[PDB]
Amino acid sequence: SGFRKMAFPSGKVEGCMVQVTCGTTTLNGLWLDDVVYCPRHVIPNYEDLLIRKSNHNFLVQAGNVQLRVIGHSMQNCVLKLKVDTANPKTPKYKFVRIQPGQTFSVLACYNGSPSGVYQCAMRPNFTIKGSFLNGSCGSVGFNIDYDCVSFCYMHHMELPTGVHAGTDLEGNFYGPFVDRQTAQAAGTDTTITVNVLAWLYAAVINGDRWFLNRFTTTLNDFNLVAMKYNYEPLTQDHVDILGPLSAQTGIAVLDMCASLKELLQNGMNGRTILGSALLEDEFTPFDVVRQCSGVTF
Amino acid sequence: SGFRKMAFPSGKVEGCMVQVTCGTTTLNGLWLDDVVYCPRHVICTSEDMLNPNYEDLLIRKSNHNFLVQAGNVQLRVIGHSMQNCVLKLKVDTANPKTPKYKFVRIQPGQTFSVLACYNGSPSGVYQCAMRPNFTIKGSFLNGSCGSVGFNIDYDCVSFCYMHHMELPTGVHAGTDLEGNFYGPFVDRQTAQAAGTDTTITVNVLAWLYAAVINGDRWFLNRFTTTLNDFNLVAMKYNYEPLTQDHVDILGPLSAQTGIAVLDMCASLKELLQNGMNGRTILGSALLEDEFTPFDVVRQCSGVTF
Ligand SMILES: COC(=O)CN(C)S(=O)(=O)N1Cc2ccc(Cl)cc2[C@H](C(=O)Nc2cncc3ccccc23)C1
Ligand SMILES: COC(=O)CN(C)S(=O)(=O)N1Cc2ccc(Cl)cc2[C@H](C(=O)Nc2cncc3ccccc23)C1
Ligand SMILES: [Cl-]
Repeated sequence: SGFRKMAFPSGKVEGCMVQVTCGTTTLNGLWLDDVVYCPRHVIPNYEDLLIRKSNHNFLVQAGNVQLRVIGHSMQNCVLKLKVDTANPKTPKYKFVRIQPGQTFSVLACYNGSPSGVYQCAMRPNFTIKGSFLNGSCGSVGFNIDYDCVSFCYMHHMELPTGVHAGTDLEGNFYGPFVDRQTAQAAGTDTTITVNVLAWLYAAVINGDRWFLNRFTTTLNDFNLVAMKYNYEPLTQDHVDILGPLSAQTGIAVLDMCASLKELLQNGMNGRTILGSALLEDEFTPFDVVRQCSGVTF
Repeated sequence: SGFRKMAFPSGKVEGCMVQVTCGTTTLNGLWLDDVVYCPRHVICTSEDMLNPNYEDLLIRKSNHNFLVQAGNVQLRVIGHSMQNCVLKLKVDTANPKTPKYKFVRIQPGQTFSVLACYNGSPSGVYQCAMRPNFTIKGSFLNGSCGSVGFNIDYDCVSFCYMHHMELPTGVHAGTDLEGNFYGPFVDRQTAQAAGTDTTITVNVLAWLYAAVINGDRWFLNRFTTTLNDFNLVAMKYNYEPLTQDHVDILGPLSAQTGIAVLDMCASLKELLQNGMNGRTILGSALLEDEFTPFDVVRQCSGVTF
């Protein structure tokens, strides 16, 4: 029993964090094999600024050891610093681009040293509600599948509303954001419907069934209601993905949709679901199955 | 900006997790130097749990009855002893990944990270607190026994909890690393239940100060209170009594935000009376009590917004 916001074990990622300095800016880098990946803003016409830099300008620090930069190149908004030493702690890894609604673990770092780990989700507006202070740039987001680390996010900046923006590991931003000081803001956000449904199924698994009712709904009627509450539209793929949870608990996905419809129109009425007075949307259907089965890494 | 429930990086603890097997039972162990620490109930059957005589069960065991597995490598047990509710298995190999560590016993209201394991393999990490009733609201399934609770302030791991059992309400009970249980609990399948739980008042106050640091002051009022009048109100809402030590501990946060501890107590009194009225504080519709004053100073900026 118990349901918590759970992050992946961070150890395979801890062994990759380094500190990157160039002139006045100090931020974090990801050391994989003989290349260090970091945000290009550590150095705007980025190619004009980069052509003026020599390898010895970038000071790379791995623990107490200084690494020697032997080359440099830019890929989109990420800088790739070729170093003389291969990381002996390099894990089996991949660079993956995620979709909004998907979740991941964030290892927050300052000065190349990891300070904390938390779980979060890519919001439909392509921002993340993270916990970052100045010096956190270069912190990475990841998932683990058996022994392989899937790197999906690198932190670049904070928006005026306190939310965060960044790129995949190939330097492409999530969202209509750019890496410079300008007037930019997050768009209106929506609730991840498929995730709230998964979390209602997790509550049923943990013995919380007060919100269940005898009613069902059509997918079209549910989406007409959901659009009125700033909820993301629910697709047939979402319904198929919740299949296992629907068969395990005995509650059909459209049957659970009718419960969510009533929660949106009437509220919780002094009650909580899994210790929460709000409907939670940062657990995917796979996070629910993984936590209520015990998958190890 | 932002405020998340944040756990310590788990890597130093991952390198210590092993699998321990005794007959039909399999749970997790903590391998530090040449000793593996695990719950003593690994020697019990399900029947034994009603009234187990651990000393009688242990005297019948030899070193080769205990199978220890570190990854794909089998460790050889060369000795064994019991310290309270923990079993200490002397092994023939020191853990090369042993970090700088301490065994610390914590007080209720203290927070820590939990590395949940199954079969000596870590599956997840989450942050939690020792409740006033000495239980923890964790996320554990069968096979999680031996999972540990820890804090990593600076570069030293402070082990404070080892998981032993799930109580009937779904909450969890365990011991410090010296085998002494937190709470009036026993490693026995007895009629035992968690006492009535209360809210950690000093933690909710710290979290209200974190919200003020991040720019939210809607909940403040023009009133103050005496400590005695605050506690008379707090007791009525199942809140732990606030002591002079708690007031002293909130000093730094008070001086940083400019809000006196008894003035912040007045806002809490009002929040308990009125509720949130459709509003949230740091993305939460409930008053959060699993962030200590120390966690707030650690996670939040040194400059108020
Ligand atoms: C609060 O002000 C800002 O976030 C923006 N700034 C005015 S700044 O701090 O000077 N600024 C400019 C800027 C412009 C573009 C890019 Cl790609 C990055 C950056 C930086 C940035 O975003 N760094 C931060 C990241 N995460 C978290 C933060 C928390 C606090 C303060 C900087 C944080 C710095
Ligand atoms: C509803 O809870 C249960 O089913 C727990 N039990 C009644 S049990 O599984 O029969 N049980 C009794 C027992 C009594 C004392 C001690 Cl020290 C240990 C143990 C064991 C125990 O507690 N192991 C578990 C630990 N954490 C989490 C769990 C989750 C699920 C299932 C076992 C979990 C086994
Ligand atoms: Cl303590």
